[PDB]
Amino acid sequence: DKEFQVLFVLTILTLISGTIFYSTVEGLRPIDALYFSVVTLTTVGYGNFSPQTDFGKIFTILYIFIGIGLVFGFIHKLAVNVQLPSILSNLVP
Amino acid sequence: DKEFQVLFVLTILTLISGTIFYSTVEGLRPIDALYFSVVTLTTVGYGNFSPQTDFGKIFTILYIFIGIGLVFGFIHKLAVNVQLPSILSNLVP
Amino acid sequence: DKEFQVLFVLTILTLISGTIFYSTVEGLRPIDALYFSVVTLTTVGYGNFSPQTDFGKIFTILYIFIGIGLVFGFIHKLAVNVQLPSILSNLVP
Amino acid sequence: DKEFQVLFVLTILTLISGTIFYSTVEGLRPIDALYFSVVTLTTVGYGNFSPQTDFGKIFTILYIFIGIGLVFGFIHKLAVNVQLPSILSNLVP
Ligand SMILES: [K+]
Ligand SMILES: [K+]
Ligand SMILES: [K+]
Ligand SMILES: [K+]
Ligand SMILES: [K+]
Repeated sequence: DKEFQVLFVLTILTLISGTIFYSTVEGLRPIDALYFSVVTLTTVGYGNFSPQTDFGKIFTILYIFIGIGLVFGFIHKLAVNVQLPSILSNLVP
Repeated sequence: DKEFQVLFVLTILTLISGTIFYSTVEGLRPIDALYFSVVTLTTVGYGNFSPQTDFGKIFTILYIFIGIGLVFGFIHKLAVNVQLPSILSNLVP
Repeated sequence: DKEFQVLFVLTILTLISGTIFYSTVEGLRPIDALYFSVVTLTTVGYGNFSPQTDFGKIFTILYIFIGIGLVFGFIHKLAVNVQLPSILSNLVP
Repeated sequence: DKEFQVLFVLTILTLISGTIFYSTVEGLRPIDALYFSVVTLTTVGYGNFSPQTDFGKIFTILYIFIGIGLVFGFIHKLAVNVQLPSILSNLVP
């Protein structure tokens, strides 16, 4: 419980940072910077944008190595400690 | 057995939702909306399309966090509890 | 040992199938069809091509669910049962 | 500790190799070759570039199978043995 809360806050902050950077350095709209941050950390990849500035490319490299771990951690616990029980409870005859 | 069935149905529903949304909000053909939903949740990424509407971008963000977990769960059990035995049985001298 | 060999052959066959399909249905060169098959199953994603035919889009969907599992299995054992020992042996004072 | 150091050096070398290849064979700038190497091994995918030469496509295929394992290994230990403790220490009442 408190674990998922911590991972949630950590993820929120990680995304906020991405939103602020890509909207300031790469000139994206707040919503687009968020989207790029999300698809990047989850490794989906954005097909409509790639960092154009060397500053953006360097940041993304570091942003990736530092973000993917905690992002998938959240996704992990989000599924295991939240998504799993809900479906099991719905099954119970 | 019953586990893979549950994960299969859950995945089917998850994809159906994606197909309906992207074909209604993003104006994709049913088959293309399905494809985008699949390549997104499996993190492959679609190189020929990205949500153009802010509504589409927001949904995708949430769709990703909620879908990736169960999708890879299915892929996991699909491989372990289905793909693995089949190949082992084929090996048996 | 024999495990990595099995996973290797399985992966080879999986890629061969992809190479033959994408070069026949999507009209790609043999090398490009292979590349697309590789970047898709490893979830990297191809930024220069997406299936144009409905036949190609349907196949890719199934190809993804069936391929990712064994591909990452190979990558897993390739790293653990092959890449890991080699680096450890190189460390030994 | 010494484990993360080994995985770090291994990753650095893996990326250096990618940077040198893509800047020599694919004619990318050093920073862009590095970026492509990073987004590829982490499976994010690059939406602004794909190998144009058959030499580049073949190398990438092998580069992927050999790199993803150690890259995610680093990301794994980077998160578990470095990122995890730091956040836990920050929590302690
Ligand atoms: K990707
Ligand atoms: K892509
Ligand atoms: K991926
Ligand atoms: K991608
Ligand atoms: K493109």
